[PDB]
This record gives sequence, C-alpha cells and structure tokens, in this order.
Amino acid sequence: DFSGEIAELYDLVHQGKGKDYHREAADLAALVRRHSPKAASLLDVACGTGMHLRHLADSFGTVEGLELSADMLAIARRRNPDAVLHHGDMRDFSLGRRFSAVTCMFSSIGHLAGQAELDAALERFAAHVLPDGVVVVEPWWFPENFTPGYVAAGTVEAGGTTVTRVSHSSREGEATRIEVHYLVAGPDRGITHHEESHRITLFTREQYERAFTAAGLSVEFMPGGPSGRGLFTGLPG
Amino acid sequence: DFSGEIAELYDLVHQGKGKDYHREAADLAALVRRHSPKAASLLDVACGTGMHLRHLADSFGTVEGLELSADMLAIARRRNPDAVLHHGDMRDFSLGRRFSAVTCMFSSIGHLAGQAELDAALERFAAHVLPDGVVVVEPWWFPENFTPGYVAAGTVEAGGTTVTRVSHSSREGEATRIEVHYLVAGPDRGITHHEESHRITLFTREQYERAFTAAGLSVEFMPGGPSGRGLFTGLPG
Ligand SMILES: Cc1cn([C@H]2C[C@H](O)[C@@H](COP(=O)(O)OP(=O)(O)Oc3ccccc3)O2)c(=O)[nH]c1=O
Ligand SMILES: Cc1cn([C@H]2C[C@H](O)[C@@H](COP(=O)(O)OP(=O)(O)Oc3ccccc3)O2)c(=O)[nH]c1=O
Ligand SMILES: Nc1ncnc2c1ncn2[C@@H]1O[C@H](CSCC[C@H](N)C(=O)O)[C@@H](O)[C@H]1O
Ligand SMILES: Nc1ncnc2c1ncn2[C@@H]1O[C@H](CSCC[C@H](N)C(=O)O)[C@@H](O)[C@H]1O
Repeated sequence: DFSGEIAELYDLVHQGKGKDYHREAADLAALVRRHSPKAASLLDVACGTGMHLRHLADSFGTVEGLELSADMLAIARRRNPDAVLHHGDMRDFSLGRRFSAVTCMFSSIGHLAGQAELDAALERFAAHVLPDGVVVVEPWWFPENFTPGYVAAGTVEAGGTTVTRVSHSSREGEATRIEVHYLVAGPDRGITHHEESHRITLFTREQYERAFTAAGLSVEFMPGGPSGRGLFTGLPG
Repeated sequence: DFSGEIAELYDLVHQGKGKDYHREAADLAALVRRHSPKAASLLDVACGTGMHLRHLADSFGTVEGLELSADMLAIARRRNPDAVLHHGDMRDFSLGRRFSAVTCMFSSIGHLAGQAELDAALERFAAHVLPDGVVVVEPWWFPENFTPGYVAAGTVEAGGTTVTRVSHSSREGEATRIEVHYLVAGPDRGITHHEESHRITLFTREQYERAFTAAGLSVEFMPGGPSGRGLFTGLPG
C-alpha cells in the first residue's frame, strides 16, 4: 500500500530522482494524438498523486483518474481540483463512459498478482477506450531484464525537510521484493524512520501480450520508454 | 557508547565527511615540535579507531593510545599493530610514564559530564605530559556557538556497501543531544537501520580554562581548528 508518509513523500522522492512528469505527459499526449487525431479525453489508471494528469489536463479537455489508495488520491485531487478522480480498483471498475486513451504508468500494473488479474485489468482498459483510441501500459521489468541485488540511495531537501531514501530489490519467486527505507529529518522534527515493502510481479513480455490480445487489443512493445522498462500500446480491433 | 555497528561504520562515515586525519596529524606533530623540539612520544587519549595515531607514528618513535570503548580500541589495535594501545578511562588512568604530548581530539572531552570530570581528566593529562611538552584538547562547541536544530546528511559507498547517515542536534539543558540514524545497504545484506544518541556537554570556554589551570597548565585557545571548534593547548608550569 501507499498510505500515510509513503504517500506524503512520494512526489518529493521522485522529484529528487529526476522523474520528469511534464516531459512524460507531453510524450504521452503526442502518442495518443498520433493514433487518435481528434482525441479529447484520457483516463489515467493507478494515477497515484496525479502528476501526469496535471500536465495532461493542459492538452485534453477531459482527464479523469482511477486510484485505489485514498491517501494517494487525496493528493491527486488537490493537485487536480477541476478533474473527476475516482476511487477504485483497476481490476474491476466501471465508469460508464469511454476515453480516447486509457493509461497505466510507472509499472503500477506490476501490483497485479498473476495472469487472471492482468487479463481482468486489460479487459477493463479495453472496456473504457474508444475505437480509434489507445491503451498504454508501462510494464514492470521482464524477468530476463530484472537486476537482483540492486540498491538505490538518494537524498533530497525541501522546505527544511531532508529525506533520504534507500531501496533494495531481490527476486522472490515470480516477483521482485522491493524494500524501501526512509530517514526524514528536520530542525524541529528530529529524525524519523519509515519502511515499506512491495511485491511487484515479474510478468513476461508474452504474458502482457496475452492480456492485451484477450481484451481485443492489438499490442506493440517499444523498448526504453520513460523508465527503461519500455512501453506497451494497444489498439482496439 | 561506540560499540557494534557504530564502531564498524565510524571510519567510513568520517571518510565520506572528508575528515583528513593525515593532515590533522601532520599539523599536530608540527604543533608538538614547536613547543618540544626533541619530542619523541605522544599519548592520544580517547583515540577511537586510531586514525590520528597511525599517522603520528610516522613522526614519533613512541605513540600510545587510551580508549574506553573495547570495540573502537579493537579497530585501533588492528590499524596500529606495533603500538601499545591501552584500555581505560580518561577520567582516571595511570600509565606510569610521561609523553611529549597528550592529545584528546575531535571533542571527545565533551563526553565528560561536568566540571569535576573535566578537571579530573585535565589533571590526568598533566600527570602524563613532560615539562617541555604540550597537552592538546579539541573542545566541543561553546554554548554561544552551538547551532540547535542542525541536520547533517550524507551517503558513502565502499566495497559494495552503501551507508547513509543523518544526524540531528538539539539543546538539552547544559548539553547537546545528538541523534544519529544510519541505513546500511548492500546487494546481499538488504537494508538495516541503526540508531544512536549522545549527550555532549556544552562546557563554556571559561570551564575549559579552569580545568587546565587547576591541572597546573597554562592555557591558550586557537579558533578554527580541525573542526571549526578551535583547539586548546596547555603547557606545564
Ligand atoms: C536499471 C535496472 C533497474 N532495475 C530495477 C531494480 C529496482 O527494482 C528498480 C530501480 O529501483 P528504484 O530506482 O528504487 O525504483 P523506482 O524508480 O521504481 O522507485 C520505486 C520502486 C518501488 C516502489 C516505489 C518506488 O529497477 C532492473 O530490474 N533492471 C535494470 O536494468
Ligand atoms: C557548523 C556548526 C555545527 N555545529 C554542531 C551541530 C552538530 O552537532 C555538529 C555537526 O554535526 P555532524 O556533522 O553530524 O557532527 P560530527 O562531525 O561531530 O559527527 C558526529 C557527531 C556526533 C557523534 C559522532 C559523530 O556540530 C554547531 O554547534 N555550530 C556550528 O557552527
Ligand atoms: N488494483 C489497483 N487499482 C488501482 N490502483 C492501484 C492498484 N494497485 C496499485 N495501485 C496504485 O498504483 C500506484 C503505483 S505508483 C505509480 C503512480 C503513478 N502512475 C505515477 O506514475 O507516479 C499507486 O498509486 C497504487 O496505489
Ligand atoms: N571517559 C572516556 N575515556 C576514554 N575514551 C572515552 C571516554 N568517553 C568517551 N571516549 C571515547 O571518545 C571517543 C569519541 S569519538 C573521537 C575519536 C578520535 N579521537 C577521533 O578523532 O576520531 C570514542 O572513541 C569514545 O569511546
């Protein structure tokens, strides 16, 4: 989960890591318009703190979000006060309308547990996309590209708070176990320690392809992508 | 205390902070020889991991140490295998010989609790110095120069281990409370968290001067010094 301090620290952590949501959103908007020139709407699934949405709103007249963490969604709603952002689950939701694009960014799809959940999410994405539109999924690493033992450490400061974050990634069966620790310090705060752990599924490329195909989407993989993990696109029909 | 992982991390932490024990030792050796041209021996009290001693041994035919932490002293003895390094307490020890210089570096004197302990340590230092020699004490901050709320953060890597350290300093009556947290990570280790807390006494300049005088030493303060905290010297007579 992504609650409490995890959620409150998320944007600062990713700013310090140099994640450029503005450039990623401009790239996404152009990718959508490449397939759907008249595209006017976008649904960002697992939208987190709504960073992509805030920039995509400059480009699309209607942007909406779906997010299962209330604490992440609270930050997203503050950031996007004029947008409709829904609380719910990517495996089984129904908004009653379709969008030019359905996006699921930054490997959020890896929080699904196996093939049945992956297939269910892709079917929901196809159920919410228009016929000339596009479904965009940024996968987690494939098993052959996963680096067990990886350690990342960084420190960022803002507003008088210093945040140090360290992550460690290992292989646990068919998933990555990521452990993340934080030290959060400030002149009055003192030092507090926080920890979190995620299990992120190592779906193969073929497993993603199967989920897209079973949802009625034609699937393409582009290597590299916003995070080194590539990007899948899918078109209905 | 300075046991376990605190001791094992100490040198790497201070290397990453840029502490230059080689230059500090060359400066100390020249300071001693300025007062005692024929100086041939030095005792480093609260010698920690023996970094100063290792360099001072290149300059003085006899160097010895005194240290109360067995874990710090174990590292010092490995680093200085040909030197006699004593286990004991700066407030009350007796080596049965005197030295050209008695040094106490990097604010170790701030681990003493009040005037009686400070006076007792300075008397022991004077009891171990030769008549043309010098006692050198690097103080902690004086109250007027202490910065409450100070946060320091740094990360260093060596040998496959990543160490992040954060400290926070506050005023607690007549002492600084320093809280220190570490995250120590590696590909097999995973991530471990450690914490420590010290109370370091905020002696005034006059209190140091009184301790030197009561030990029979004439005292001089030089601002700046190896750590910004200045340096006291004292000469017998
Ligand atoms: C080059 C490289 C990295 N990784 C893995 C190793 C590690 O699992 C991840 C990089 O670690 P971190 O930078 O902390 O990850 P995020 O940016 O996603 O931050 C969060 C991670 C988890 C929860 C929340 C945020 O990619 C690989 O598997 N292969 C690679 O070639
Ligand atoms: C400029 C400045 C700093 N400090 C205080 C604030 C803080 O108490 C200290 C600087 O913090 P850190 O760099 O972690 O200290 P060390 O290098 O001694 O490492 C250890 C500290 C304690 C135990 C072990 C190691 O000096 C002041 O009081 N005045 C100042 O002008
Ligand atoms: N079943 C599910 N349904 C909806 N959101 C989910 C979910 N499982 C995980 N999430 C959300 O997936 C997100 C992963 S972090 C990625 C957030 C965002 N897309 C960004 O690029 O920053 C979290 O916000 C988490 O709460
Ligand atoms: N009463 C006492 N007697 C001897 N050593 C003491 C002591 N109280 C604290 N110490 C030692 O004081 C040291 C402080 S850290 C400074 C170590 C060393 N002089 C250096 O410059 O790196 C620790 O090694 C601690 O164990």
